[PDB]
Amino acid sequence: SMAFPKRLEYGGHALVWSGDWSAAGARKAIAGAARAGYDYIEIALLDPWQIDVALTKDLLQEYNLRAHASLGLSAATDVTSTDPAIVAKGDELLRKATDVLYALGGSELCGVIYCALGKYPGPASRENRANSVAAMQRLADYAADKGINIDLEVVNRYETNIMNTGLEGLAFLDEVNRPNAFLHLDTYHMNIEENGMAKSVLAAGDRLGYVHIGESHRGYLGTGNVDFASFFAALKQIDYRGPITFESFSSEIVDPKLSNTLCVWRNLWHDSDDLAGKALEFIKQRY
Amino acid sequence: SMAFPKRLEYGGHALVWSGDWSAAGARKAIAGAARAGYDYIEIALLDPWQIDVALTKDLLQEYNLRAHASLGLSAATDVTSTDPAIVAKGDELLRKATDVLYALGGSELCGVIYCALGKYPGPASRENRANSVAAMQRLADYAADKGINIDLEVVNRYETNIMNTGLEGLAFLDEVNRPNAFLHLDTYHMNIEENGMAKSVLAAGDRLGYVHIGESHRGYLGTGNVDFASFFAALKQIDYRGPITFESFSSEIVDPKLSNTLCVWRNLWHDSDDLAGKALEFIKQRY
Ligand SMILES: O=C(CO)[C@H](O)[C@H](O)[C@H](O)CO
Ligand SMILES: O=C(CO)[C@H](O)[C@H](O)[C@H](O)CO
Ligand SMILES: [Mn+2]
Ligand SMILES: [Mn+2]
Repeated sequence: SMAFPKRLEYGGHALVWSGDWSAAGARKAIAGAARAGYDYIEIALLDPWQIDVALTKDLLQEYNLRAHASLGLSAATDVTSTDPAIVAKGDELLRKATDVLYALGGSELCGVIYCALGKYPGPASRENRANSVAAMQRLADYAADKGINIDLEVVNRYETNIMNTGLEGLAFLDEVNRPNAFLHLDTYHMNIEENGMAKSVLAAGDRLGYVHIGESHRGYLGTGNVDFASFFAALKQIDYRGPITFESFSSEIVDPKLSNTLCVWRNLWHDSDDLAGKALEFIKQRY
Repeated sequence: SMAFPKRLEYGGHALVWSGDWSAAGARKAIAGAARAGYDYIEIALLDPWQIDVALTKDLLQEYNLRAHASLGLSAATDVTSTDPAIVAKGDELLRKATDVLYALGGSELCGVIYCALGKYPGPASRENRANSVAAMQRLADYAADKGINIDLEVVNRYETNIMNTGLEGLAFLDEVNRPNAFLHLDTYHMNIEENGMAKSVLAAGDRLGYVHIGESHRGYLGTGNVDFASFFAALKQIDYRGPITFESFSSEIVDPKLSNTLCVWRNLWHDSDDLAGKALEFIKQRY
C-alpha cells in the first residue's frame, strides 16, 4: 500500500457548466473545461450510478481531457452515522464512485466523502468521528487496489461537524493512517474557519493532496475577501504539486442535490466560459 | 415620521457572558460588559416573555450601563411564512421585544428580526419577501411610537435566504420605506457574502444604523481573515455614529439550541472577560 502519483494540473468543477451528467451536460462541461484551457474536469459523483462511463470516456477522449471526481454524502449515506445500515449505504456509494473513477482512468476521489454534506443538528460524538475514520480506512484500501488517492475536503461549520480546519483535517488523517489518503483544502471554506490562509498548508506539507480555489462568495476570483497572495505563497513554500480545481456555484446552474444544500440563493455570474476562463488565468498568474 | 437619535457607542453581546437571563445570568453579563469598559449590553430577546424587566432595569442602573437588543425568529415565528398564523406569532414576539427594549430605555432593536434564523430549504419566493417587508413595516410603525429604530441584520446564506449582502438589505429597506428602519452589517457575515469590506458601508451611508464586529471564525479579533483596516476605513469615510457590538458564541456558555443553530462545533476562547476586553481595545484602536 502507498500513495499514487500526483501532478500540478488545473481543473474546472462540472457545476461551473452543467447541473447534470446527461450526454448533453457531460459534453457541455468537458467542452467548457477544454475550451478555457484546463487539464481536467472534476465530476460531481453525488450519484455515481447516473454516470454513463463509456459515453464519458468517449467525451474525455474527444476533448483530450482528464477526469477527477468529488462528492458529498447525504443523511441516507452518512458514514459518521451510529446506524450501521446508513454507514453501509455510505460505503456502497463510495465503492461505486471509486469503480466509476477507475473506469474513467482517474486517480483522485476528493470532497466531503467522510460525512453527510450539510448542517448537522449537533456536535460530532467521538463515535461519529471513529465511524468516519474507519469508513475512510475501508475506502482508502478499496481505492488503493485501483491506483486512486482519496483527499478529505475540510469544509465550514455549516457543511460538516467533523473537521472545519486543515489542522483538524490532519489529526483526522493521522487516525485514518493510510498512505493514499490526503488533506483537501478549499479557499472558500478556509476564508471562514482558518487563522489566516497559510497555517494549514504549511502544517500539511506533503499530506496536502488536493486544492479547490473558490472566492469568499464563490463568485469571480478577485472580487471577494480571500487573501490569495497569502494562500499561493504558502503553496510555493511547501512546493505543492497536485490538482487545483476552480469551483463556483450560481443559481444560474443548479443541481437540485447540491444547490439548496450549499444555500446558493444568489446569481454571482451567468457566463460559465467567461468565469472559468478568467479563473484559470487568475490562478496560473499566481501558481 | 422620523428616525430616533443614534450615537457612537460600544456594546458587548450578553451571550459572550451568559447563555440565559436568570437573575444570576443577567447580573453576570451586565457586570461583565461594564467590567470590560462597554457603553451598553446587547440583550438577546429570543424569548422576550422570559425577561424580568424591573430586575434588568435595576441591574442596568446599578452598573451604569445602557441596553440595546437583538434577536432571531424561529420556524414558529417566521414572518416570511405563507402561514398567516406563523407570521402573527412573529408580529407578537417582535411587539413583545420592542415593549421590553422600551421599558429598559433602549432605542435599537436589531438582528434577524425579518425571518427565522437558520438554514432555509430553498430560495425565498416573492411572497416570502413581501410577507417579511410588510411585517417590518408593522414592527417599524409599532417601534416608532416607542422611540425605537429597527436595524435589519444582513446574515450569510446559511442563516437566511432573504438578504445576504448590504446592497440586498438597502433594496429590501427601500420597499419597507420607514424612516426608523436601518441596515445592520456584521463583519463575520460580510466576510462570506460581500465584494470587499468597504462597498456596502459606502452605499449605506446614513442608512447603516448598527454594526456587529465578528472575526471570520468568530474567535479573537485579529486572529482571523477579516480586513478590519478596510472596514473601519469605510466607517470613517461615512462618519458612522451608531452602536458597535462585539459578539462571539461559545458552546460552553450559550443555550444548546443557539450553538447548534449557529453550528459552534469548537470554542476559540474560554475567558469571556479576556475575549470581550481585548475585543474592545482592538475596536477602539481602529475606530
Ligand atoms: O466545496 C465543496 C462544497 O462546499 C466541495 O467541493 C464539495 O464537496 C464537492 O464539490 C461536491 O459537490
Ligand atoms: O450574527 C448573528 C447571527 O449569527 C446575530 O448577532 C444574531 O442573529 C442575533 O444577535 C441573535 O443572537
Ligand atoms: Mn470545494
Ligand atoms: Mn451579528
